[PDB]
Amino acid sequence: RTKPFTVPILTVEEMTNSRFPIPLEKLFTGPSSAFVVQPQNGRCTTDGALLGTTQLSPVDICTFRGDVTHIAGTQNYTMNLASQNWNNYDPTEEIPAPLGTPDFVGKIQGVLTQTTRRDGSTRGHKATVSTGSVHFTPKLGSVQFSTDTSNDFETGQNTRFTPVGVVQDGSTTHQNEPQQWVLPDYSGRDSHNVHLAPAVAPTFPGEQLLFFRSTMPGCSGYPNMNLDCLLPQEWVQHFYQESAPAQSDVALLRFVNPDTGRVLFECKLHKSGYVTVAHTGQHDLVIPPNGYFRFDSWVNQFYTLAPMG
Amino acid sequence: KPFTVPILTVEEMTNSRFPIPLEKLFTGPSSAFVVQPQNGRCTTDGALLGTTQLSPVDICTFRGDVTHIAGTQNYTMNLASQNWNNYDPTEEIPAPLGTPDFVGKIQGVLTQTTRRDGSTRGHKATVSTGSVHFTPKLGSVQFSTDTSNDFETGQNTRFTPVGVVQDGSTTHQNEPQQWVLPDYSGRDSHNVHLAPAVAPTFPGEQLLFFRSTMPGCSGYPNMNLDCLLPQEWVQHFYQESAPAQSDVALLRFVNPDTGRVLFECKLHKSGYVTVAHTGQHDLVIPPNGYFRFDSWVNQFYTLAPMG
Ligand SMILES: CC(=O)N[C@H]1[C@H](O[C@H]2[C@@H](O)[C@@H](CO)O[C@@H](O[C@H]3[C@H](O)[C@@H](O)[C@H](O)O[C@@H]3CO)[C@@H]2O)O[C@H](CO)[C@@H](O)[C@@H]1O[C@@H]1O[C@H](CO)[C@H](O)[C@H](O)[C@H]1O[C@@H]1O[C@@H](C)[C@@H](O)[C@@H](O)[C@@H]1O
Ligand SMILES: CC(=O)N[C@H]1[C@H](O[C@H]2[C@@H](O)[C@@H](CO)O[C@@H](O[C@H]3[C@H](O)[C@@H](O)[C@H](O)O[C@@H]3CO)[C@@H]2O)O[C@H](CO)[C@@H](O)[C@@H]1O[C@@H]1O[C@H](CO)[C@H](O)[C@H](O)[C@H]1O[C@@H]1O[C@@H](C)[C@@H](O)[C@@H](O)[C@@H]1O
Ligand SMILES: CC(=O)N[C@H]1[C@H](O[C@H]2[C@@H](O)[C@@H](CO)O[C@@H](O[C@H]3[C@H](O)[C@@H](O)[C@H](O)O[C@@H]3CO)[C@@H]2O)O[C@H](CO)[C@@H](O)[C@@H]1O[C@@H]1O[C@H](CO)[C@H](O)[C@H](O)[C@H]1O[C@@H]1O[C@@H](C)[C@@H](O)[C@@H](O)[C@@H]1O
Repeated sequence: RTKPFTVPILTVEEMTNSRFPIPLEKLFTGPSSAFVVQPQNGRCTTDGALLGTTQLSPVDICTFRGDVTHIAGTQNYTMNLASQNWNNYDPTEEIPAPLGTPDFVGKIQGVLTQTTRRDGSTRGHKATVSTGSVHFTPKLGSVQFSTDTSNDFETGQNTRFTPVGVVQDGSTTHQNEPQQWVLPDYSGRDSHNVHLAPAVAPTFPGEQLLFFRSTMPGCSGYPNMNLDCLLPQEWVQHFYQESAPAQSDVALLRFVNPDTGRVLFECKLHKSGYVTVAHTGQHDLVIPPNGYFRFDSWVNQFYTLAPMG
Repeated sequence: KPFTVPILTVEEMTNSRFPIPLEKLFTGPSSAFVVQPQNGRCTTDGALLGTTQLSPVDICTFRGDVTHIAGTQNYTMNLASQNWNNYDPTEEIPAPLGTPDFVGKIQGVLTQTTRRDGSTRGHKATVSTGSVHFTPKLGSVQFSTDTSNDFETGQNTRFTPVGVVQDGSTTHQNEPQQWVLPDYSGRDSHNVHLAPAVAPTFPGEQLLFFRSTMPGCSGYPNMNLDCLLPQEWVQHFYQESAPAQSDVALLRFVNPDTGRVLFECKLHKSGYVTVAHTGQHDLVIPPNGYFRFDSWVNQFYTLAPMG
C-alpha cells in the first residue's frame, strides 16, 4: 500500500508555534465566523505541500535580511530585503511575500544587527517593524524599521532583524493589537495580496477549529499576546519530509494521555492542513503535559467526532 | 401554528440592507470574509437581531437635528430614533435601528423643515461610514455637503440615502466594503450586541445571498449588496412568530408555471440560507419563481445539489 501517514509523537509543550519563533503552550478552540482564519505561515497539506509563505526553519519566521538605508531626519531605516541565503529576493515568484514574512498586522519589536564587511565590526539596535504600515511592502522587496539611532547603521552592509515580541500603545484600548487574524498588505496600500493559502473554516455541524496557541512576549504596554497557529511547525516539517498521500478527506487523530492510557478527545486533521474538534464555544483545553496526538485512520468528512469533554 | 415564507418572487422583494429592490440570487464561498451584517437579521420565529427593523424605507437613513462645523461644509447630526424621540445610547443594540452596516461612502440628500413657518431645504450630502466621526451608537454622525450656510439648528432633519460613491483616482471597486462593519462607537470602541456572524457548516455548502446593485453616484464603486434575508421575509417572520420545530427549514424554490422544483435550500432558524454548491455562481431562475417551505429537518439533511 501507500506510505502510511503519521503525525510526530510530540507533546504540545515540545513543539513550536509556526507563526512566530516561540514554543507552543496550550490548545485552544473557539467559534471562528467573526474573523478570517487565513494565516500564511504554518500552512502545509498533510502530504507535504507548503502553502502561503510557509517555510521549514522555525527560527527564520518573522525575520528580515538585507541592506539598510537611512531615511533623512528620522530614526527610521528602509530595508531592501534579501532572501534567506542572502541571494536577492525575487518579487515575481509566485508567493504572497518572502517566506517567513509575518502574517498578522501588528508592531513587532526586535533587534537589527549588522556586520561591516571590511573589518568585522558589529552593531545592534532595538528596532520595530509595523506590519500595518503604509511602508510595509515585503512583496515589493522593501520594508521599514523604526529604531533608536540616526547615525549608526551603514549602507551596503548585511543587516538582519531578530524578532522578539509585540507592542501596543498603552494610551489606547488594551489588547487592541496585534490583530492576529488580519493579514498585512504585502504590497502596500491599494493592492491585492496574491497566491494566498486558502482561508479555512469548520464545515461540519458542531465543529470548531482546534488552534495550537502560544503567548507572544510583549515588549511594551498591553498587547494582545495570543497567537494561534493551524499546525505546529514540527508538523509542517514532518509532513514535508514524509509526503504521505492522503487516503481520504480527513485524518482522524486521537489525543492520548499516556498516564491513564486513555483517549482524551478526537479531532479531524483535514487534508489541506488544519484541525477541527466537536465543541461549541471558547475553551482552553485542559491537557496532561505529556499527552500527544496519534493518527488513527483516514475517514470521510461526514464522520462524527465524539464531543471533546 | 405552521411555518411559512411569503409567496413572492425575488424581483418582487426588497433588499434589507439598503432600500432598493432585489435583483438576483448569488452564492459563493465566504471563509475569506466575515459575514456579519446587522440589517436583515431575524430568527425564523421572528426575533429581530442586530440593527434590524421593519420599515424597508428607513434602512440607511438618519433623523435628528444638525449643527454646522465652522469653516467646513460639514454638519454633525444628533440622532433621534425612528419616532423622532431621543436616541438612548444605553439601549442594548449596536446602533440605532436601521444604521448602515458596511464601510462606505453613502450619498444622499439631507432635507429640513423649519417648524414655525413650513419652509424647507434639500442639499446633496454624503456620509462616510468609516470616518472617525461616524459614531451613531454614541448618538452622533457627520455629513459632508454643498452648503456652509443653509441648514438651521433645533429643526427636524432627515437623510435619505441614494447611492454609494468611490474615489476614481484609486483602484476600482475598492469601496464600499459590504462585509466590514463600521465602528459604531468610533475609533477604539468595541461593537456590542451584534447579530452573530454566519457561515455554512455543512460539507459542500455555501451561503445563498439575496443580491441587489446599489445605485452608484460617482467613481467606480462596488455596487454589489448582499443580504441574508429579504426584508419581506423579515417582516413575515416578525408577524407570524411561528415556532421552529428543528434547526433547519427546508425550502424548495419552485417555478409555478411548470410546478417543477428548481433547487432546494436550507433556511437556518437563526435567519440565513445555505445551498449545496461549490464556487461563485449567479443563479439563473425563472422570473416567477418563489420559495416554499416544505418541512423541518435536522442539521444533517443533505441537499440535492443546486445546478
Ligand atoms: C562609538 C564607536 O564606534 N566606538 C568604537 C570606536 O570607534 C571610534 C574609534 O574608531 C576611534 C579610534 O579610536 O575613531 C572614532 O572616530 C573619531 C570620530 O570620528 C571623531 O569625530 C572624534 O574626534 O574622535 C573619534 C575617535 O576618537 C570612532 O568613533 O572604535 C573602538 C575600537 O574599535 C571600539 O572599541 C568602539 O566600540 C564602541 O564601544 C563603545 C564605547 O565607546 C560602545 O561599546 C559601543 O557599543 C561600541 O561600538 C560598537 O562596536 C563598534 C566596533 C562598532 O561596530 C559600532 O557600530 C558598535 O556600535
Ligand atoms: C435663497 C432664499 O432663501 N430665498 C428665499 C428668500 O429669502 C430671501 C428673502 O428672505 C429676502 C426677502 O425678500 O431676504 C433675503 O435675505 C437678504 C440677505 O440676507 C441680504 O444679505 C441680501 O442683501 O438680500 C437678501 C434679501 O433680498 C433672503 O435671502 O425668501 C423668498 C421668499 O421666502 C423665498 O421665495 C426664497 O426661497 C428660495 O427661492 C430661491 C430662489 O431665489 C430658490 O427657489 C430656493 O430654493 C429658495 O430657498 C428655499 O426655500 C426657502 C423658503 C428656504 O427654506 C431655503 O432654505 C430654501 O433653500
Ligand atoms: C469629470 C470626470 O469624468 N472625471 C473623471 C476623470 O475623467 C477624465 C478621465 O476619464 C480621463 C482618462 O484618460 O479621460 C478624460 O477625458 C480626456 C479628454 O481628452 C478630455 O476630457 C480632457 O481634455 O483630457 C482627458 C484625458 O485625456 C476624462 O475627463 O477620470 C478620472 C480617472 O478615473 C476620474 O477619477 C474622474 O472622476 C471624477 O473625480 C473627481 C475628483 O476630483 C470627482 O470625484 C468627480 O465626481 C468624479 O467624476 C464622477 O465619478 C467618476 C468616477 C465618473 O463616474 C464620473 O461620471 C462622475 O461624474
